[PDB]
Amino acid sequence: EAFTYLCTAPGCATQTPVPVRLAGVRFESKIVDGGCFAPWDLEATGACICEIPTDVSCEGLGAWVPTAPCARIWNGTQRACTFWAVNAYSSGGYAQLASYFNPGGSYYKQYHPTACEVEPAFGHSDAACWGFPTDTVMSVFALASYVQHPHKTVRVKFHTETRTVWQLSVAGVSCNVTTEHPFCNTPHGQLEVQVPPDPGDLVEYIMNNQQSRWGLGSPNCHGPDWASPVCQRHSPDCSRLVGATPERPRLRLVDADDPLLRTAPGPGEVWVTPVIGSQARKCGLHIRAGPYGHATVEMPEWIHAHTTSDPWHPPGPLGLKFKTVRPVALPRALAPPRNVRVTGCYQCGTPALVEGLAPGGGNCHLTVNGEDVGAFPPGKFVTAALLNTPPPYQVSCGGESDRASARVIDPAAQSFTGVVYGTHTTAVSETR
Amino acid sequence: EAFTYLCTAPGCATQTPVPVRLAGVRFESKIVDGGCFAPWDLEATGACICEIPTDVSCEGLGAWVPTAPCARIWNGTQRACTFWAVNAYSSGGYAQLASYFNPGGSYYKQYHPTACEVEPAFGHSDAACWGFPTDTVMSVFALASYVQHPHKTVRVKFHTETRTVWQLSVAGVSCNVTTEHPFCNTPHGQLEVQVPPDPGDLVEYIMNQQSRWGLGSPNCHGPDWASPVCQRHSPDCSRLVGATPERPRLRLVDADDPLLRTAPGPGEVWVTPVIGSQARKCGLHIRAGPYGHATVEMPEWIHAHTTSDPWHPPGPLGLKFKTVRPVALPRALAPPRNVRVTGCYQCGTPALVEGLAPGGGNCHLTVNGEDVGAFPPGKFVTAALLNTPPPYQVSCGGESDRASARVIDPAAQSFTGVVYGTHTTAVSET
Amino acid sequence: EAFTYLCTAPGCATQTPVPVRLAGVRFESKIVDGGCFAPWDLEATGACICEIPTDVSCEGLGAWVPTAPCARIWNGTQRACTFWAVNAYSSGGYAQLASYFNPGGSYYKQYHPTACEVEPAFGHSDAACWGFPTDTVMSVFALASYVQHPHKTVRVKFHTETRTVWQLSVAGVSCNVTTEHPFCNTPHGQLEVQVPPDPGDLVEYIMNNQQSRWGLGSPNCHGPDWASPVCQRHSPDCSRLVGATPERPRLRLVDADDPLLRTAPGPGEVWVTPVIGSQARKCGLHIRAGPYGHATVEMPEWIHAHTTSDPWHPPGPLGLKFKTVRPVALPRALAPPRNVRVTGCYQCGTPALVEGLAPGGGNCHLTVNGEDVGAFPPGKFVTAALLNTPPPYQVSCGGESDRASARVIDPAAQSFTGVVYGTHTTAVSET
Ligand SMILES: *[C@@H]1O[C@H](CO)[C@@H](O)[C@H](O)[C@H]1NC(C)=O
Ligand SMILES: *[C@@H]1O[C@H](CO)[C@@H](O)[C@H](O)[C@H]1NC(C)=O
Ligand SMILES: *[C@@H]1O[C@H](CO)[C@@H](O)[C@H](O)[C@H]1NC(C)=O
Ligand SMILES: *[C@@H]1O[C@H](CO)[C@@H](O)[C@H](O)[C@H]1NC(C)=O
Ligand SMILES: [Ca+2]
Ligand code: NA
Ligand code: NA
Repeated sequence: EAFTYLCTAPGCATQTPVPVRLAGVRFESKIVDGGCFAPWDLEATGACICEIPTDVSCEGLGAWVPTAPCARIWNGTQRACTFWAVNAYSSGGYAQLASYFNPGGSYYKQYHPTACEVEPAFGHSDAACWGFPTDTVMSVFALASYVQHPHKTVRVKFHTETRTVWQLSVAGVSCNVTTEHPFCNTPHGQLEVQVPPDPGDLVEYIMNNQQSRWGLGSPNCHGPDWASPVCQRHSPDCSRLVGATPERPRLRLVDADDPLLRTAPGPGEVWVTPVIGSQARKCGLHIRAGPYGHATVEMPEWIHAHTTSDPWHPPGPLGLKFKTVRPVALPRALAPPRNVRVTGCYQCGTPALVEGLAPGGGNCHLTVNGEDVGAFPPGKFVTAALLNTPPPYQVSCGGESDRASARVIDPAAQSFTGVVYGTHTTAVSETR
Repeated sequence: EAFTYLCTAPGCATQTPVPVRLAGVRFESKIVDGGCFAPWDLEATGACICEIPTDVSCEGLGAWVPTAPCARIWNGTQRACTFWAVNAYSSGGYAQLASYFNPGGSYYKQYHPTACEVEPAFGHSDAACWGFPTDTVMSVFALASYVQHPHKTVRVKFHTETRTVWQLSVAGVSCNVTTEHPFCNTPHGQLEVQVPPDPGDLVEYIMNQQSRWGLGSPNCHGPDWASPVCQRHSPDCSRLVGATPERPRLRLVDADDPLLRTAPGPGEVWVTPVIGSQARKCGLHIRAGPYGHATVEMPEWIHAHTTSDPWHPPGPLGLKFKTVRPVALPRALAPPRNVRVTGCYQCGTPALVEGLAPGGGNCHLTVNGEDVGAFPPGKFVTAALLNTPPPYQVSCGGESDRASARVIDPAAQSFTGVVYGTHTTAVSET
Repeated sequence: EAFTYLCTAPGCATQTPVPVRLAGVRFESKIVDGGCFAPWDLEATGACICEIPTDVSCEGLGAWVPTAPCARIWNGTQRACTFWAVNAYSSGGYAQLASYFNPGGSYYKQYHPTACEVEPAFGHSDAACWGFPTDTVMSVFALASYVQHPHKTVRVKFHTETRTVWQLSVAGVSCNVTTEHPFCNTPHGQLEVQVPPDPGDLVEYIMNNQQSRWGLGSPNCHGPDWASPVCQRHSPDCSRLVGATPERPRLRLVDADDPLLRTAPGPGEVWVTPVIGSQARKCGLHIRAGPYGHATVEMPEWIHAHTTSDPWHPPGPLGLKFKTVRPVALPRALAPPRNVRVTGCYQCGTPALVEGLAPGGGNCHLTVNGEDVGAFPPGKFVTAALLNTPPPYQVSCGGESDRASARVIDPAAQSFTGVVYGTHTTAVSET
């Protein structure tokens, strides 16, 4: 019986009674792939127009609205757009008189269709539009949505049931120690390694060549990591949005001298202010937007400060308990298992069902694509295992492998299982 | 000293030096009862009406609006309803002219009160209503709320401080090993069981009665995002608490409006009149954006996102056989005196347990059979997470006594430290 | 070898083979300082006015609106205010006729600027305003926001990687056992303590003098602790708000006989009702507000029922394993480490980078302001450590200490790192 402490740093080693060297530190986990995450990025554009446009769209407003921002914002999430008539046509035109701008602008929309809201804004300052001989004309357009910038999108994998792996060389023999498997064979005995507890759940931020950054925790959306993209926009299949979503932005036409400008817009609020033109029949637009969560996320900067290059592990040391004890040699079945069926999902957080027939002549130390799922006595077995690998599944008892039958879906498919995505439609018929 | 690995599957057994059989696998935990959970289920109804109704309510609109959906939706959470006047009376009537439909409809509501919003919709297509000889009349009603379907409601218990229980039989003698209690007695020695770590928190989804299991908090940011736990929370299965969606945004959208090229957002309800096959009648097409961008199918979600049993690591267990025998310590068997229990049970906040431990040794205290620790004779005080409701039977290992209790249930705890409902205030004249 | 169970209560002790006494129970953790937390406290005020005021502000409405509530609510978070004209001037006045109250009140605002919304309310009952000789005049003002009451604000520290510390006295010799360090040296040989698992994450609620209250968990915002201020208003620097925020309150003028009053207002909704006056040209106002989360949080009461005076620990007992085995004597470097640099943050949840040069003579059992960060062989070292102490950092191998160079920020600074706070402004120029 002997005892020694082994430090956890590279190069750490003990020589007596048996040479033990710390080869490295890694980890095991049950992966939960969340798909794509990004910040809620409110973006706004518009124009102050000394005219009553007949086509309220990016192409129809091309003479005033910035081209690239309009197209990008138009394609965003929870789009909101308003067209305000500040001073309409006094005579002539085509559905451009003040009478066509009723609340909601249904009269204008009849002749000039648009996906945007149309509202009267008579009474608001028209000072920004000048240089007209008789009839002063003015309108304001505002457009805002939650835009998905590719550089701000991150792939996130949650690591559950985390086990720190202390890679040891015990008298030249490889031994990977964890809280689950803390024993190593020594030349004529056994080494039991006392290890610190596991670090709990980890967050793997995958940047895109491909690089992984690490968070320690769930994460905690109520602490210093509140601005994590995990706390924001969630797309399980990196295409469709699910769960918590901000409301459509609230667009407001605010005059330059309005006392409201002494305060800041709230989250999702967009305040637009016409700017007096230096040129005749032209005007600028000042836009004030309240970002979601009260701040704009800077992706490379957030990742650099809120993550580490490697997963965290406790400082140690490890307690090396050397014993003269030798484990009892048990006979094991080396033949492959038969009629193995795998059902459920992988990298999803819900254990998959693994069932089959273990062969005779000992316990089958079952592996599913090399993943340890436990040992089973001969005959029928059933287990619930958290799988990290996709199908097809190669099943073995430690010897030759066989192909299992599988009905296993991916994490993105699991995220959409048990739900009917999109618009729910219903019809109310006329009475008989 | 001897060592052997014991697998964790049914039928697993070792024979030397003393036989150890894996009898079963269960778990211990500190229960946190969350009450009732359900998805945020947006439901909408309405009618296209070739008339200007004077009573905007389920009964008042009975001739057009479907009866059962109206009554159910009207009683829902965060109800929203709008009555649009598309084409009003040209003459006569009673507060039915276009002039009564000012924005917000205050003039109409003065003579025809309603809990619904009233708005003008002049300029919208009235083509759906035909067959009028001199005065075409049209109105549209839309009603939406977050409805509670009983089949979608689940009872949820969170399991904290989870301890996997490896039920062993050591030469016929029952031994329940956990990370807290890993020692067993063997005929002539002691068995120390090396066990894997505990699985962390569990989620128990209670159907109807059947229990289904989730592993985790749950994680509302991953594949289990649509869990009812991530949605509507009712601690007492009656009153709603916490995060709630806004009232639905109802919009009258004409069949040819370019807005129909896009999908409604979460909580948005777009209604479109459908031309009648009969004179002075019309239909209504409803497009609703569900909360979270998808409609939850309860039996289907539960089947794919839960297991029949709680998860446990694959093992094996490390059986360390020792010739060591534990030192016999004196135990007090008399019941504890003047025991007081204060706080809550199945709530997540440890309850205060205080009393007097009797003489003759340490009192291995149990509260309704739950182990709360051992105490030396005299005054004791402990903070224990209780899983059982009052009354509390207290024992030191022998006879039991009735403790005095001021313990509330999880639903009562959820409403403790808060004043529920509408906050009313009066501003008096100077 | 010998074995005995040791209970975890005060007064617990074992006599044989070596006397062991339970001296106390404490804990170690990696602190995550969240800053300030408070409930979302919706507060509303207003007035029923038998006049058409020309200044819609707290001072301008001083003759009708309660002074202290107006000033407090005006300075609140996500402020909303509406001025409704129920019955305007029939003649005369200054931008007070019905024609100035178009939807949105732009005509009125042109002459009478206000940060509040202005809306017509003609058609609503004006019965509350009576005793006018010829021209009946009536308006209604409502104001609401999320107010920060100092007594409702709590400082919160999240405790991660929690380790219960069982303080023992092994024959008068102090030994602090944890799941990380369960061994005690004895003259016989060694005492190995079998301990229960750690309790998981803790929540430390700091009141005010200064008192700490304890929660067990993350917390769970979906269970009985749903009303925790942690689940509500978050201010990392106890000044600026971040994350999830309710919408601006939805103010509505609701007549006394409106069927809407048979239902309760939703969260963030404020319904105002004029009350018929006993005095001529005067009226009262009844306010119905739907609190955030469907209930108003009572801070001392919530804390008393949802927290404990001390952090929770399992009941035990501890398994005392007495061995004749003596640990192997390893050489330790006692000289201070050289060129130590510390980069990152402390009490933030992100491990800081610690790098330097370990001296000769054995392994350097490195401490950063007394915090154990591991042992390193002589030479260059690099480690990722969760730090609980602020800079400056005193570094030691177990002997004399040296001053490390540091670029370490506080938890409030970390919360604002990687973000640009406030209003995002953009200008669209003329072509
Ligand atoms: C907007 O979306 C449409 C349809 O997917 C696509 O054709 C167009 O190129 C997109 N524009 C931009 C700027 O992304
Ligand atoms: C330890 O882990 C390494 C890396 O995964 C592997 O190559 C080695 O075979 C493992 N050793 C044992 C004994 O399993
Ligand atoms: C082990 O657990 C079972 C089931 O609860 C019980 O019947 C048995 O008595 C327990 N054994 C011991 C030694 O406590
Ligand atoms: C145990 O902890 C106490 C309190 O922090 C301390 O005074 C004592 O020195 C510690 N004992 C050892 C052996 O570190
Ligand atoms: Ca008047
Ligand atoms: Na004009
Ligand atoms: Na008509």
